[PDB]
Amino acid sequence: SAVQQKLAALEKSSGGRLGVALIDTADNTQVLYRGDERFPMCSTSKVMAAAAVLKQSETQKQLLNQPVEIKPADLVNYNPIAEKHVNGTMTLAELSAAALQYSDNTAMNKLIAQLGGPGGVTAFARAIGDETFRLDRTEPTLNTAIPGDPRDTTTPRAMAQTLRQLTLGHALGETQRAQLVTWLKGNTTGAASIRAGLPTSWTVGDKTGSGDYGTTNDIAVIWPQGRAPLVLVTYFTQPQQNAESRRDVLASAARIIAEGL
Ligand SMILES: *[B@@]1([O])O[C][C]([C][O])O1
Repeated sequence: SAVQQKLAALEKSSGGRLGVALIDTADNTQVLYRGDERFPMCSTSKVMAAAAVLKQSETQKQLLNQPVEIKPADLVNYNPIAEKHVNGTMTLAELSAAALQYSDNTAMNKLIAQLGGPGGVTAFARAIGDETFRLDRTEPTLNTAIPGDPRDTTTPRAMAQTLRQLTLGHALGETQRAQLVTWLKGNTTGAASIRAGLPTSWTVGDKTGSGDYGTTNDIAVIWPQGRAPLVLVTYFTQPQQNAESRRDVLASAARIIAEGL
């Protein structure tokens, strides 16, 4: 298709490896580019950890208000929100918001701990029918993004389907789903990624990811004004370990997808 030729050209121009999955919920049609190749998730994995905690809260009704102590030892490499609460507490709701909206790595590690380790995050993925997602490590080492390493990867197709289920489907309870959507819509890190390739009138909720090997990711739910929502996953990684982030590639892929409808 025209869109796949343009995505392939974008990829060729970029020097890296691009993975795209679009789901149009209007007719359940899919557009895939390297849709079944594995990519390092980096912080896009935080959506799964937050959703897993939300699932727990369907039975433990007060779970999200549980306070969790932030100690100096908990701080890792990127903790914009947790740093503000060292020697204090944050609720699991505040940690979920911080992980999603600021990509806080300490918050992610607390969510992983709440789930019993990376295996508990992966278990949630399996429980909602995602056989591809795997979380193997905690922050910050899950971002090493080593070529060929299957740890902490998923495929664009799998992540698109899972994000659809979590946000637009009913993998979560009604209140939990709405909370996740609210959190994603309030993301603060996504202005230069998928959002930048789309009409300004469209509502977007997204989660970015960045890691070594210039890994630059964004996963989004998109609500166009007067039109069925779309799920768009854009993963990008590069051959040099110290490569710079390329958020412009994700914006461009989004623009190409948006043009083609
Ligand atoms: B994710 O990818 O978003 C930011 C942090 C940086 O360690 O991880």
